[PDB]
Amino acid sequence: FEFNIMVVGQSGLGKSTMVNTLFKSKVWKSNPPGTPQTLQLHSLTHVIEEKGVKLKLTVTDTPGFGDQINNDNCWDPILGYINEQYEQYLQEEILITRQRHIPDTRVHCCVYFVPPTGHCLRPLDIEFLQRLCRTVNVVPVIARADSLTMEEREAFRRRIQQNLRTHCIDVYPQMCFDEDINDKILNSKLRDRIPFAVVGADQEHLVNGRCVLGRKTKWGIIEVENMAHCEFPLLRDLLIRSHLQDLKDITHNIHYENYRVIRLN
Ligand SMILES: Nc1nc2c(ncn2[C@@H]2O[C@H](COP(=O)(O)OP(=O)(O)NP(=O)(O)O)[C@@H](O)[C@H]2O)c(=O)[nH]1
Ligand SMILES: [Mg+2]
Repeated sequence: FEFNIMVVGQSGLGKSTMVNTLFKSKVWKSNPPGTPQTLQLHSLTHVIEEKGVKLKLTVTDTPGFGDQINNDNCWDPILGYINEQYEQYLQEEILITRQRHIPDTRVHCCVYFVPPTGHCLRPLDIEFLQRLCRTVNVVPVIARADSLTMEEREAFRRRIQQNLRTHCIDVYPQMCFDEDINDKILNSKLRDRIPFAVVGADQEHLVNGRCVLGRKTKWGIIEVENMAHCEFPLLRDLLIRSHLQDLKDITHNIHYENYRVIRLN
């Protein structure tokens, strides 16, 4: 069961740390055993399993942008990767016809990391998000959210949500794809919290008898899978549990078909 994720965002926002956090989550039956500034695109693939649901999960890690003087076209490698997977899938459909034998490398969701400035969406992130949402599912997150208080996280989230409407950035789950009243009720709860205020952690700690992922500070451990500490469980549950199939369905029937229709002509 193939599912492909990609992390995107400014350098130094915890993207690579979040990749390891996803694979090391204590909700999987078992975790794979065993980073600095990312210099190349690289994908990790591991068969993970939650109670009943087995997954071949791929997470593509990307070099961060926004450090040079001029960041024009810093979206090309990432957009290039996304369209390459659509191209491979289309060429496989042309050649072998039956999807049973086509490995699905298409990016089913992009997790876009927003700097926890507490202000509003930066023009560079707006430009990147507008280009990304045209071709792939995008779930934005407030990165390294432990640097904001709970109240600051919420106010920043509300401003980002306003910015997304102003610049017409339709992030996942898009309201136009709510197929039912049940979908509207469930997806409105998710849209209320997006962007999730996430914290990443690749280290495990023993806290009150529990082996948990966390960031150890002078004041204690920030437990990244604890809803009282951050909203990583919301991102994790969305991607792997509740909306995995919907993300793949939109990728196949909306984004990939848009690529297939255009390129075939
Ligand atoms: N406070 C805090 N620090 C974090 C968090 N996640 C990662 N960090 C720290 O932030 C730094 C950068 O982490 P990293 O994952 O390498 O960021 P990156 O986005 O992968 N960088 P790049 O794009 O340049 O590879 C490290 O010191 C890491 O320990 C987080 O949720 N909170
Ligand atoms: Mg990195």
